[PDB]
Amino acid sequence: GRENLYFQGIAINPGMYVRKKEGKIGESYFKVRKLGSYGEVLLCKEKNGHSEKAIKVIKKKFHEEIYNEISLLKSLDHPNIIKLFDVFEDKKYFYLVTEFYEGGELFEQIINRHKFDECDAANIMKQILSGICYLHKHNIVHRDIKPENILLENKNSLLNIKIVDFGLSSFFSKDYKLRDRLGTAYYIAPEVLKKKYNEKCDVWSCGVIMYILLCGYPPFGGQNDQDIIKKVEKGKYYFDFNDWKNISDEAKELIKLMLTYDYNKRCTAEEALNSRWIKKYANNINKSDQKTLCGALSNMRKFEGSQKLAQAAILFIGSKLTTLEERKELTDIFKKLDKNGDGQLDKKELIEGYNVLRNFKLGELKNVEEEVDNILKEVDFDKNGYIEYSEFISVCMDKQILFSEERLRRAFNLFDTDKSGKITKEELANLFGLTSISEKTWNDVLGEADQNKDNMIDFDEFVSMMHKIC
Ligand SMILES: Nc1ncnc2c1ncn2[C@@H]1O[C@H](COP(=O)(O)OP(=O)(O)NP(=O)(O)O)[C@@H](O)[C@H]1O
Ligand SMILES: [Ca+2]
Ligand SMILES: [Ca+2]
Ligand SMILES: [Ca+2]
Ligand SMILES: [Ca+2]
Ligand SMILES: [Ca+2]
Ligand SMILES: [Ca+2]
Ligand SMILES: [Mg+2]
Repeated sequence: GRENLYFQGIAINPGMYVRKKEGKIGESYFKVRKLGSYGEVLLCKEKNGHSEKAIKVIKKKFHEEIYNEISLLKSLDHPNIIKLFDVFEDKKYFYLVTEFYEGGELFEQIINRHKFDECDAANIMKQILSGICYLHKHNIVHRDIKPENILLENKNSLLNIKIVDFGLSSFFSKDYKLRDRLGTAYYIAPEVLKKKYNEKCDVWSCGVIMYILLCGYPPFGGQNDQDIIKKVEKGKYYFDFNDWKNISDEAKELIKLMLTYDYNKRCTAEEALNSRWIKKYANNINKSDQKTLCGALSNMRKFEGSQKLAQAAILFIGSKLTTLEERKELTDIFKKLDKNGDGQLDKKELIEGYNVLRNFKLGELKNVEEEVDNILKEVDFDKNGYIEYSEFISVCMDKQILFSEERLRRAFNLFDTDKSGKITKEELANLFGLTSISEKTWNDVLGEADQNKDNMIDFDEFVSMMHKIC
């Protein structure tokens, strides 16, 4: 795919919409309640719009560790991974504005229901492994995968769960081994205790989770870190006959793979996702999904972002302003189209999605491969050759939902950093993280919008531009 390595033009990703806010946090949000706990996590409400956010309040050298977490979080775009919105800073604290999940921790579900049948466990595991697969492909290792760091989007529902808490996470290279001893005793991979490892430590932590879901207790037990660590180091675990006699061979086989002591021979997250057990509980597009599939793929097929200001706006609204409920059905379609569960849609996956849709509805022979190549030119905001979650939401949701006055005003205000009421060439270049943009790039924005010929874009002009795209 060397075509995606050259002559790409301006790339846009959701990380670019996270700005370090110089304003006082208390002027944008108010406290609702304390969610927990380093510092505190608070449920807060936006003074404008009254949307709810989980604000992680981190107490203040160590600013290196916080800036790394911020850079990791900024890059995350996946249905089963926490979304970061904004960052504030004051004298004693850093504030991380994240998406609030009301269903509580997976751990609490474990307390309440003791163990899960295989259907529920597989549903939980496919989501964790999808998140982890996506992390590892984006050169991120989580290092604290455990049920306390998995949250439920909705109360008592396992439909969509979220990986949170990237405080121990790191970027990783294939060319260097990781060395810091970090984790939680039940879940920590033996090679992490030996202080020499790679991303395979997360797979092991997932193998510990799966084991727990299926029987209610950890494979390397004990009641203090010291005892647990001793058992983890040794690496031996057992499927107690009475507790496991009615659990399928496939489940036990996946666990064995995920808990393979040698980390080079341990399966990848991708391989775990391709196991018989995970495949057995597959949730793919069927006739029930035809209406949302049709709306989604019809919108995608028709998508034009026009010039760079409009494209920037669209990805902003889609990636940061749409609610979990608004996204519910599209999130469900995204996951179903994502056959390999890596959290990206590839060309082979989109072709298959369109073929499945055409088969539900028989006309002229279409060249579906060429149609998808063309769709990718328009919808791939970050120019990486794949469709990520937020790109998908942004091009598949109705413009009627995205382009509310309130959302257009929010988009305008994010671009207009000096609050001058006009967006300049330089403000657009700053949004995209570039020293400057070409005269042609800005002139393409202007031609479609600048009604008063001042080489800048005001809110009225912005709104008219955006509605002309509808
Ligand atoms: N986005 C969120 N939505 C809902 N609750 C959250 C969210 N983020 C964190 N919490 C809760 O706040 C508490 C976290 O404190 P703790 O259990 O020590 O982990 P931590 O590493 O200190 N930070 P974290 O797990 O990210 O909050 C837990 O109850 C979390 O479930
Ligand atoms: Ca190219
Ligand atoms: Ca935590
Ligand atoms: Ca995929
Ligand atoms: Ca992309
Ligand atoms: Ca301005
Ligand atoms: Ca103007
Ligand atoms: Mg933590």
